[PDB]
Amino acid sequence: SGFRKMAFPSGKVEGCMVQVTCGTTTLNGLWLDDVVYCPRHVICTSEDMLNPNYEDLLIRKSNHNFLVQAGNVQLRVIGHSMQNCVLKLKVDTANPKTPKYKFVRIQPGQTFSVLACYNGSPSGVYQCAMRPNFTIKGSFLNGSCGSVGFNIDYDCVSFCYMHHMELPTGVHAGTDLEGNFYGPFVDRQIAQAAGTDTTITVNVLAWLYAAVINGDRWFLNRFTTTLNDFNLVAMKYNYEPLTQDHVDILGPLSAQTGIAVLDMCASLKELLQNGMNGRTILGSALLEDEFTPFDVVRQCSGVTFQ
Amino acid sequence: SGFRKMAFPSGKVEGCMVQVTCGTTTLNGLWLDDVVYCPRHVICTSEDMLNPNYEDLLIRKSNHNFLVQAGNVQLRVIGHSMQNCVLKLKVDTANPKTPKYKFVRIQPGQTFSVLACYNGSPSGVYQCAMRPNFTIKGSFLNGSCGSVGFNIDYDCVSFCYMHHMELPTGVHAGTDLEGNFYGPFVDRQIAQAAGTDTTITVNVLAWLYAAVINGDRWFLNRFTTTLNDFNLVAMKYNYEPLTQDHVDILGPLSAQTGIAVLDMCASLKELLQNGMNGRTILGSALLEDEFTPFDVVRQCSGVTFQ
Repeated sequence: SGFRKMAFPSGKVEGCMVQVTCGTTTLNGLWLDDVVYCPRHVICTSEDMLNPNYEDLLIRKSNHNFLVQAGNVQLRVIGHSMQNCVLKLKVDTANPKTPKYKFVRIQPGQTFSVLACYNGSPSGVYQCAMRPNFTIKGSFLNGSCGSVGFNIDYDCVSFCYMHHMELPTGVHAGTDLEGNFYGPFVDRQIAQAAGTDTTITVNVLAWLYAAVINGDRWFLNRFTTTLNDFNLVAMKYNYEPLTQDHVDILGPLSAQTGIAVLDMCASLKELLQNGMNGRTILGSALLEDEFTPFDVVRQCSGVTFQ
Repeated sequence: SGFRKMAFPSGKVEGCMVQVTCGTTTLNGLWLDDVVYCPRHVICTSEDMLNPNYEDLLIRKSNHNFLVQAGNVQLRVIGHSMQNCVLKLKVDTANPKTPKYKFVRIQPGQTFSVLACYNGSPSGVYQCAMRPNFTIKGSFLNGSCGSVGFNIDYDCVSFCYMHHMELPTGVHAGTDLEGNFYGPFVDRQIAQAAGTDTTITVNVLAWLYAAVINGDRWFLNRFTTTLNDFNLVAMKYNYEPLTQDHVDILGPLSAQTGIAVLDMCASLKELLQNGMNGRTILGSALLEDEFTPFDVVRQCSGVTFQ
């Protein structure tokens, strides 16, 4: 039992973390087969970030400029290509440690693991959620650009995130591995407003089921509410509106606990309206929304890999 | 920027995680060189846990009984030894993936990363702290015995925890890798009193420094207090008493922010007495004590390993 924020095992991804330097700006890259993926603003300086012409800037770049390091193996970069905001450096040798990998675009509210690296070296792994406004609340210093987010299923590593820049607001934005940004952000260092952020309701219910499985049960009332009536209260407190698809995916936790999804919604109504009254849930005084229904199931059943 | 609870990259440890079975009781083990470390109550049944004679039970065990699995490799167990609550198995093959590793006993208040495994396969990694009463609040289902906790410095993996059993109370207990328990616990499934738990004060100050480094500054008062006057207030709210060694190790965070440690203590005193008044710190309504000063330094400067 017990319930912690769990991150995927990071071994498969460490073997792909390289350092890429182009001039005086050095950030991380992801080395799969004979290609190294990194953010295209590696070819900018601080002063180039205001209004970069990435097409012309890349044209001034030569393969010799791209210092790619693997631990301290130096890789002869033999090509450069621009796919959206991502720079694919063709290299001499294929990475012998290449895992089975997919390139996946995720949805707001889904969670992934982030391997934080600086100068091509991994320093930490942590779980985070793609907020509904497509930002992440992250741990990225200057030089953790190119750090990737991934999920793990069976033998396959599912790459979904690459970090590019910190926003003025202190939040982070990035792309899929085809280089398309999540959200309305771009790779310039300019004023960039994120959306009004909302709370991932379906994650919150799944976290409440997790708390019932782990003993914390004080928030259970003998109420119930309609889905359409629950949303009236959801909007008011800036919660994402619950759908029937969100109810359906909560089914399995509703089965394990014998608490109908709407019953659990009725407790959340009580929670949004009355607060926590000084109590906690799994040792937290706020409602947590960084666990998917899938994550809780994998933690209350022991889902493994390999 | 941003400040998340981070775990060490788990690659070095994933490669030593095996499955160990003895009858119908199966848990995880740690394969370093030609020895596999696992908790000795693997040689027990459910009914053996009440009052086990581990010496006589092991004598009744033969190497043919110990089913060790590494991925899909079956390992010849060729010997058995009892070091305290840990059973050291000889095997045919040295682990080709053996990292640089240490066997370290840690102190209360220090933190480590745990690679959670079930049936010998790694499933998750998370950061956690050894409480002052020598328990951990962890994510351990049934079959997560033998899962280890570790720190990483430079190239070296510092093994400090093996999990053994869930207490009645819902918290977990374990040993160092020489098999001596942390805290007064034993590997019997009996009523076991935990200590009165305290909040790791020096961890809380380091997390407060982390908050100023990341912009959250509302809790800074222009007050101050003495170390002995702060400790009077520490006792009342069940905080560990701050020592001068604790002040000294906050020195570097005190330097980066220009807020004297006693000044930060005076902010925390005010925090204990009046609460948070509906505000948060790094997006949390409770005081966090699962970060050492060393952890905050490693995240506010970007310390790596490689």
